Amino acid sequence: PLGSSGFRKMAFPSGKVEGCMVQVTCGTTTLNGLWLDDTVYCPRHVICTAEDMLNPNYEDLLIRKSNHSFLVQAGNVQLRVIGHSMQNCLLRLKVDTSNPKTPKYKFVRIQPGQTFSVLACYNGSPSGVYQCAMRPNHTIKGSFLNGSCGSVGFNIDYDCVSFCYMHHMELPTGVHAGTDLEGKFYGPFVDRQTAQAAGTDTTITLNVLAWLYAAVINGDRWFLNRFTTTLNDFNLVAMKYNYEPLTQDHVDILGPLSAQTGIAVLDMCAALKELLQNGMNGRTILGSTILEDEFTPFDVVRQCSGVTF
Amino acid sequence: GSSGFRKMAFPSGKVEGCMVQVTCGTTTLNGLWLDDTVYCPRHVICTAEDMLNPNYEDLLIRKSNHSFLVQAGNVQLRVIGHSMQNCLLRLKVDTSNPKTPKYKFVRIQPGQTFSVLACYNGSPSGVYQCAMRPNHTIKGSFLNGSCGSVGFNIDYDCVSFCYMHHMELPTGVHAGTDLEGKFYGPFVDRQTAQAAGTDTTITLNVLAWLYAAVINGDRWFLNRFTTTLNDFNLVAMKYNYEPLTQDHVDILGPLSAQTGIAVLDMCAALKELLQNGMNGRTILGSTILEDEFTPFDVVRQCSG
Ligand SMILES: */C(=C\C(=O)OCC)[C@H](C[C@@H]1CCNC1=O)NC(=O)[C@H](CC(C)C)NC(=O)[C@@H](NC(=O)[C@H](C)NC(=O)c1cc(C)on1)C(C)C
Ligand SMILES: */C(=C\C(=O)OCC)[C@H](C[C@@H]1CCNC1=O)NC(=O)[C@H](CC(C)C)NC(=O)[C@@H](NC(=O)[C@H](C)NC(=O)c1cc(C)on1)C(C)C
Repeated sequence: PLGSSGFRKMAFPSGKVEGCMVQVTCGTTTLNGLWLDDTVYCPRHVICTAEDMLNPNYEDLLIRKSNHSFLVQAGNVQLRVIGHSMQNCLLRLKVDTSNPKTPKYKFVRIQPGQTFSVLACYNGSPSGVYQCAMRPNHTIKGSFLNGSCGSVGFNIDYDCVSFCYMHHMELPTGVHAGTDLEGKFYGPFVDRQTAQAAGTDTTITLNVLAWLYAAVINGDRWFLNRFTTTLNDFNLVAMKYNYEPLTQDHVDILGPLSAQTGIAVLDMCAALKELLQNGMNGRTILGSTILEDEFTPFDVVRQCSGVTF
Repeated sequence: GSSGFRKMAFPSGKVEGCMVQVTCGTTTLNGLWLDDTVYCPRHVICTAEDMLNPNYEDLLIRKSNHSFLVQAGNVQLRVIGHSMQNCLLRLKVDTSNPKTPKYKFVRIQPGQTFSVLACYNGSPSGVYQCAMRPNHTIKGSFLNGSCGSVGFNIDYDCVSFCYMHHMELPTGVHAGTDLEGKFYGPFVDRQTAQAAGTDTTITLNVLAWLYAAVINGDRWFLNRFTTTLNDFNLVAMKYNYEPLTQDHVDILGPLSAQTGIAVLDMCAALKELLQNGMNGRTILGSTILEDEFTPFDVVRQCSG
């Protein structure tokens, strides 16, 4: 139906979020802010200077700031800050103007394995959009340059924009860490430039299974077989390839796709099982040579059914 | 430090504000509303009996302005004029689109990349980045109901529209036109057996991608060898790779200067990768050589 091409890593239309991006400057430190109604949300380290990043005392640094300390700009117009407060690792700046482009929205905390669209921004101006998955080790493999902090991650659930991520930093392994819109970090990371490392990461088995279902839905079904497996037996095999242990909850999440295809989850696991033990023998799935793990069951239904927003 | 590397598309907001629904007879597809004009695939005027050998000249003359129903959300836009330009229809409406961004129509070259905003019934579904294949086809992800969807690039505040979706080839790839209605490739808008020319891997892009990996801190695939442009091509063509020209190398100049790796030396590395494979290793997380990133996309994502 979609073509013989292969699954495209599609991001949600970003228009509604672009309408919320602004630039926030505190002294010489400039980054991005999220403007919703009369509040601008941004990383608290915006109040930090060059040497204030090793181990900043945010509480004491903020005390020395007044509403006039923050320069907020939407396009070429200044947005007057009339109040400020810190919430975990975010700053909440009250402005005298409610964003006319505020979309229906909500803040949600994403869970490991789930995906979202990232709108990379610089100087309050959206530069690009791509799909990311919250890795099992609580980091995301994004693409960010200096000045990108404040950029946000989101999903669109029907007619509502669900914000789930705000960018704060990069780890030595070249991966990224951030918080939800309540300023709470995903993972054990802290917003300071100290020695911090992401734990060992694993392949999101739930997503790989969802991707195989997408392949079947698209007509790529050569890898399917006549057998089934137990969760226990599948996990013994999968964990050799550093795959996340599959749980009964993951099985259930795959329910809609299992129904659409009539293929029981454990039956698909048996297929995945053989793929890991015998490889693809040169063949491809959805035009791919490897097993994609950044497409959730929801992303599959979204792309295969043509859901609009 | 490393920036990371993703196949990112341009933000789609400026294009989302231009999408509308266009209906004629019982066929509904997407249209692009700019100022007081709506652009859409001319096959919207076809009936199930006109799919094989349609004469659009003859089909269109039998239409009037009221034969077209244009809708922006739940509001009807009155068509006050219509005309065909190559494979597109240009419908003049009685009201201007206030969301029209600064824009221009460009016909891109094979190998260049662009963002696609997949739409259905005039509503946005998703956005993704892709490359115009050397054979002019697009390896996209489209379901029926998606014609009228457009491809584009954004430079600052200006949207350069370069593609509008029209069809899918037997092989599963897609074909379309520029915003002047001229098809990319030897294709026509009718349901006849049509085949795309042989495709090739976009060599310039693979090289740009290797440079991306290097600026990002990965250098495992490099070697102490070098090669001539001619010797590289003799090997590359064996793997169905586009021949590399002196123009392509000059284009890689900036990336070459920034990394300290001579273009011909990078070609020597690519030469080794093609002949010996990746031995189970990965580059920028990929196990295959990626060709959907132009040299411009790399400098843009890796260095503003
Ligand atoms: C956003 C800041 C911004 O936009 O500021 C505008 C003035 C960045 C994003 C960063 C840019 C490069 N890619 C990105 O994603 N954040 C940022 O710079 C943070 C700010 C602090 C206050 C949280 N700093 C970092 O991300 C920093 N990371 C670290 O220091 C990290 C915790 N540790 C190590 O790198 C480390 C190495 C070793 C051997 O031990 N620890 C990087 C270096 C900038
Ligand atoms: C978009 C139109 C739309 O949205 O209409 C809604 C009412 C489609 C997009 C298409 C659907 C599936 N994937 C897609 O990308 N276009 C469209 O239907 C065209 C319309 C014609 C009038 C240009 N038709 C096709 O794309 C059609 N392709 C072909 O017929 C192809 C050129 N030839 C063959 O496939 C073939 C011919 C022979 C003898 O053997 N094979 C597809 C198949 C619908």
